[PDB]
Amino acid sequence: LLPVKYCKMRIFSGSTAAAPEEEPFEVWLEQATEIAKEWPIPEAEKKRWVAESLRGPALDLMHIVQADNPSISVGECLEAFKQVFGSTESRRTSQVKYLRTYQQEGEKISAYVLRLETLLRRAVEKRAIPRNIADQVRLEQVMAGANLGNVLWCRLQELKDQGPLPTFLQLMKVIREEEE
Amino acid sequence: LLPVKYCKMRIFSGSTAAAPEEEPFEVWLEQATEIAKEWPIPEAEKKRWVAESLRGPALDLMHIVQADNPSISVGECLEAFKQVFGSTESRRTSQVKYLRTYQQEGEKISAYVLRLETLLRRAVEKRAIPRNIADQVRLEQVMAGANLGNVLWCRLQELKDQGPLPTFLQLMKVIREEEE
Amino acid sequence: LLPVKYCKMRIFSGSTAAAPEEEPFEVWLEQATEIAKEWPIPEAEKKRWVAESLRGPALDLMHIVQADNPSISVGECLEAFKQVFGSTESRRTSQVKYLRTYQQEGEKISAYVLRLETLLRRAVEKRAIPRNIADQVRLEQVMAGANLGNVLWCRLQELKDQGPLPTFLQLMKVIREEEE
Repeated sequence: LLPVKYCKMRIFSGSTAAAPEEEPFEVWLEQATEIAKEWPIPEAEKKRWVAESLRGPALDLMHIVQADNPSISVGECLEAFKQVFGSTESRRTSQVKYLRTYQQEGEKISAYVLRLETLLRRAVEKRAIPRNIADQVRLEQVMAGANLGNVLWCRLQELKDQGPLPTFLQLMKVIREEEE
Repeated sequence: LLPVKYCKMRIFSGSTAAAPEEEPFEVWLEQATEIAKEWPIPEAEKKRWVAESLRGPALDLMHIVQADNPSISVGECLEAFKQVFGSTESRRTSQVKYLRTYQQEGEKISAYVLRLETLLRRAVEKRAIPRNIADQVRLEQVMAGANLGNVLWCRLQELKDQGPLPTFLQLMKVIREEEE
Repeated sequence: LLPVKYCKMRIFSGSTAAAPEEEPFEVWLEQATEIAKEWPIPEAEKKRWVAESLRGPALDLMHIVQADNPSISVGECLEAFKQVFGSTESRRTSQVKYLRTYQQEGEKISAYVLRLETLLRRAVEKRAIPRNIADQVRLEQVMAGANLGNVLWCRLQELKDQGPLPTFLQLMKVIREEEE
């Protein structure tokens, strides 16, 4: 009889021309694995609740996969989705895509350093960057790739020379304080 | 028979078109209160020595106030002067006139920060600014209101982060050392 | 029967229009004094080995000096060379030639500060600068005489206020780290 808290299913589609409602695949797989492993419901409704989150090309893959094997488990479907849509980067290509990444022509700089920190985690999980130098490659890649103002650059240059280097949180604090 | 030194009387007139010889009223009252309280001679001599420091519109007020009551004391005259010329500012208007005060189009920044400190003392005696944040509002109002850049901005922004904040004297030293 | 690693003789000529192969006189005298004092052979071999390092006007002086006194020692020849080519500076002129020395129109600033330290040593040898202020006159002459801006100016300005002043080596390290 009360109001009820609806909550939005995370939609995925796999098109490059993605709509604003649609996630990157790595986020969708974190939902689909919950439906696969954690929910208690039988496999026939797991399949449906996975399928009801898909749209466009990604839904076509679910149809292809199920039609080519009607006995398939949801776990084996998610292996097919990992194989088609999961990112195939190597140690070489993840270092390159990280180091190639500069501040975009429309970005404010505090968005750039936050965007950049996700690529560092991507590269560290590939073992393409050692954890013990992550701070160095943060400051260096920010200072290489950002459109820095002089008064920020002095404070970043000081911090690079300081001895103990910034956390990502402190680097964001310093950059945010110069966004004005 | 020796040389002799006449330390000059502080002249006041109350006109907006004040001549270079003429004090702000708040300074003249500090002289007139000396002649009122401290000097030993009778009220008739005090009246004349007060009047001899007044000129133009402020002298006209002394004539009005005396003519409407010849029995008046010099102390009671200075209450009339406080009422007509003494600064009428409220708590808000002292903060607003402080925060509105930017570096003038012909000022060097080393003059501006000293001009500005007098307005802070004005606002503190109104209890409009808490004494314990005076240093913050110095650095902030300097950095907001002055025409500085780059090399000086770095040292001031550094000092804002340094822990214990500058005295007015040290802030003046830093700004003067960049006037060159 | 083996390769031999012969090392080039330091040629000197004393012309203002010096060729790229030719040393300044102070470096040549440091070789000629070795041939005078340290080599074992007689004066008649010393004279020839000194003369074989000279060219043009400096060789003409060796001929003049020997012809006007064939009894002369190699040491007394080098006294004639010190008298004709050795620099005749004074406390006044060495301070001026140092403080007048700015960064050249084609120089990198890291080359300029190294050139500048040689002039400081020149001045200290004439007692024209006290050794205990050499650090101040480095930072001040760099900051006055270089072409500078932005992050390096801020770092140099900080270092002037830092307490213990830079060595020349550290001042070079700082300037080189901003040459990029």
